[PDB]
This record gives sequence, structure tokens and C-alpha cells, in this order.
Amino acid sequence: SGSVSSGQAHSLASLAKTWSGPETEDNEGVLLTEKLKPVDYEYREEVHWMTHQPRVGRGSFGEVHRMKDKQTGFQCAVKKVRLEVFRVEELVACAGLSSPRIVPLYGAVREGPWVNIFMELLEGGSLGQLIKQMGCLPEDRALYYLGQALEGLEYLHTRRILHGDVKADNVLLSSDGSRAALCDFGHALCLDYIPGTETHMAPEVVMGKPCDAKVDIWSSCCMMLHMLNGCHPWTQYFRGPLCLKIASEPPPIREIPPSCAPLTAQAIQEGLRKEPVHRASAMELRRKVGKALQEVGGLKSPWKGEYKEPRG
Ligand SMILES: N#Cc1cccc(-c2csc(Nc3cc(F)ccc3O)n2)c1
Repeated sequence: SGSVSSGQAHSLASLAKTWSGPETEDNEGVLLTEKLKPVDYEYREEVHWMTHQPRVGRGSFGEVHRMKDKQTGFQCAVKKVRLEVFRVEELVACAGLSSPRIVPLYGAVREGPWVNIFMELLEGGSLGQLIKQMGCLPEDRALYYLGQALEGLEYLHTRRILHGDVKADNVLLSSDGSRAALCDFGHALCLDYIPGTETHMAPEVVMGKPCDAKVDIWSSCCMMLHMLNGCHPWTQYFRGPLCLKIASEPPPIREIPPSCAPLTAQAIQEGLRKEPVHRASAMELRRKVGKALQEVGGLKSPWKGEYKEPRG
């Protein structure tokens, strides 16, 4: 027996809130696309759907896999999360939102102490995977992707939603590399913040100050440094715990490659102001990034091909 239904995002959000003892096989959830089909109110791994192939990635609180609905044959992505680490915000924050810059959820189904979150599969892979493959990305492609991420952030921030862990591993690419989109709202907050990836955390985060949407802007510029250098900020200069260094050192603008053009360096600096009051908004930074991209001649580099040496 189970209570898995087909429905809309608001219904899934209401159920998710009830997910927040002895481990059960309780099966409940809401599927948001007709391509994933409950069978007699159940939807269970190995019975109605299955994972296959190597891991597709790591996500917040759980691993991400390719999966297939056994009946429909539909392929999508799934993140499996233990119930005790599941954050409800992942299934509430984007309920009723739709943007080309946000990867759509396909639903979520609990099975005992596991929550399975379903999402559109993007064959282009993550931006993190691209950086690893290519060593690092040229300035024009980096600006192009940062701009699209910022477009997604504008959409969220106007709705008082913090993404909470903006980084290359959480930005997915279309099959031809032309479109980037934010995914993974495990650290999201509808404006207590649960910090994301240490290297990308803003000073106000490590200082335990009230966090707002500016946290995502600092993260996005750490992601920009990652694209450009091929490594996360701080890591090549510092050793152990980074929290005190983030709070105390100058913002990591020394990691901007000397080859970057003036508007590029300026944009990164504005997104990395230590005091969030002085830090650019998504709206502001997106405009600056667009001008920076125009000033280097627009997007010209092919999305793959030439390995570029990262900073050693
Ligand atoms: N498709 C795809 C793909 C490729 C590489 C990484 C990721 C990725 C990174 S975080 C991530 N989270 C996530 C994936 C889901 F399927 C459902 C909820 C999620 O939060 N996925 C997805």
C-alpha cells in the first residue's frame, strides 16, 4: 500500500512539510509530470523505477543518479536523501516558480527513511564537471555562464528566495553548452541559514550575521573564480579551516587572473565586497557582467575542445 499521487507543486510542498523512530516502508509523494507514473498509488525503487549507470553527481545531503521509469521508459535525474537530513525547503522554495534558468523538479517520493527527489536530466552535465574536463574556462565563456546564473538569481531574489549554495557543481548545462540553469535547493531559504560549501561562503555567513540574498552573489563570484582558475578560491593560498580566513582576510580578488579585462575584474570585485550592504545585487551584477562580456568581444570560445591550464 502507498499514497503516491499525480499532482502539482503546491500539493507536493504541503506533503513535504509533513516529512520535516523504527524505519518503515511508507510510500507517499507527488509526481509532477505524466512521464513518471504511480502504479496503484505506489512508486518504489526497483519495482516501478530504477537507477542505472555511474553516479551522475553529488548533491546536497545525498547522491544524484540517472533513473528510468520502468513503465514509461522516461529518463530523468534523482537525488536520494535520508529523511533525517532532508530539508523541506528543497520542495517548498520553488513551488510555483518556472524559469529557463532553474532546472525543473519532476516530483518527490518518500519510501521509508528515504526521500527521492526527481528532476529533469540535463545531458550537458554540470559546470563543475566542465571545469574538471577543460582545466578551466576562457573569460568569455565564464562571463556567459555567470550571467545566466545571475539571471536565475534575479528570478529567485525578487521572490525573496536565497538559493544558498551557488557553485559550479550545482549549475547544469544543456546538451550543446548554450544554456545554464541553477539546480539543488537543499540549502535554500525563504526570506536559519544552513551554510553551503565552505570555499564559497560569504563573510556574513562565517560571522553568523543575518544572511540575505547577497550571500548568493558572493557565492556566484567564488564560482566565477573557480571557472577562471580551475580551483575554488582560498584553497591555493590557505591550509586548514577556511572560516576564520574568509572573515578576516581581504576578499579573494587577488585570485582574479591578471589576464581578465577591466570590466571583468571590476564585476568580480563588486560581487565580492565583504560587507553585503556594499555588494552588488543580482540585477546590478548581471548588467555589469553583460557589459563585460561585450567588452571582450562577446561569446566566441567553443564550449569544449581546448584544455586550458589551471592555476597550479
Ligand atoms: N542531470 C543532471 C545532473 C548532472 C550533474 C549534477 C547534478 C546535480 C548537482 S546537485 C543536484 N541536485 C539534485 C538532483 C536531483 F535529481 C534532484 C534534486 C537535487 O537537488 N544535481 C545533476
